[PDB]
Amino acid sequence: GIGTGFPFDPHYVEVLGERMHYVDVGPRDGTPVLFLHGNPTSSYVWRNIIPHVAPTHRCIAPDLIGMGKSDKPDLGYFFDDHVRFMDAFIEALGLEEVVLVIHDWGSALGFHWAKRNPERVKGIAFMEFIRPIPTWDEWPEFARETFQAFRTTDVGRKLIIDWNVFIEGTLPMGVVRPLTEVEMDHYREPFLNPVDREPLWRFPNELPIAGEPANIVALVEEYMDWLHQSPVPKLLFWGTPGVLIPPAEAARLAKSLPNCKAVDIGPGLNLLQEDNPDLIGSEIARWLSTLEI
Ligand SMILES: [Cl-]
Repeated sequence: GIGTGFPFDPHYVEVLGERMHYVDVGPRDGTPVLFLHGNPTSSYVWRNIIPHVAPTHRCIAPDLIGMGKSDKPDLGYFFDDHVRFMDAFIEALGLEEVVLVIHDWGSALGFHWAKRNPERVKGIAFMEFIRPIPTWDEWPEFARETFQAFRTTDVGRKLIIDWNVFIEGTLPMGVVRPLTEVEMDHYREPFLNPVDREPLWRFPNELPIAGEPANIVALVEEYMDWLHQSPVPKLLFWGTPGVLIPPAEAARLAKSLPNCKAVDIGPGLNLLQEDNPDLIGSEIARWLSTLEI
C-alpha cells in the first residue's frame, strides 16, 4: 500500500552559514512546486505525494533547519528562526514564481512568505495549517492535556526532549492508520540524540493558542487577513476529525476564501499525507493543470 521508502537523491544549499537539505525532482523548467513540512516531520512526509506531481512539475521539498537532513545550529528554533532560514532557502535556489504545498508549521512559513511576496505565488495548496486557536476549547479534547503540558519548561521539556513524546506519542496520534516500524524509524532518525530535539519543543510553544504567544498570534492573524482578500488560487485538503482544522473550519474557509477549492480526504488527524497520499497527490496535479503557470 502506502510507500515507506525515501528514494530521493540528497541536495544541500548553504544559507545563513548552515546547510539545508532538500528534495529536487521533476522537470527543470516551468513553475516549481515548493512543499513545506512541519512538526515533527521532514520532507519524508511528502514522499508519496511528490510522485503524482513530479511527472509534470519540478518539486522542491526542503527540510526545515534542525530537522530532517538539515544542519543543527545552536538556535532557539523559534518560528522567527525558521522564517529567516526559509526566506534564504527560497532565494538561494533562485526561485522566482512558485506554487506552495504546505502543512502545519510549513503552512505558517508559506502563508507568511506569500503575504510578503504576493507577486511570486501562483497558487497555494494547504492542509492542517496554522490558524489562531482562540481558546483551548477549540483544541481537540483528545490532545488538550498533553499540549498544555508541552507548553512548559519543566514537564514539556521532560516529555519532548527527554522522553521523545512528540515522536513516539504525538506523531502516531496525528495519523489515523497505524504507522509501520520503518516509517517510525524515518521519523525518528533526525532526533535520535536528545540534544537535537529543541525544535520539537519550541514549535508547540509557538502555537497560537488562547492568544499566546502574542507575537505569533499577530503574525498569523495578519496572513489570514491577507488570505481572505487574496485572489491567489487555493486548494484546501481536510479530514475528519482533523486536529488544527476541524471539518467546520474547512467548510467555513472554503466559502470565505477567494478562489478556493476544498477536498475531503476521508478520515484524518494532522498528517493527512499519511492517511490519503494518493488523493492529495492526484488532486494537486489536477489543480496545477488548471493554473496559469
Ligand atoms: Cl507543534
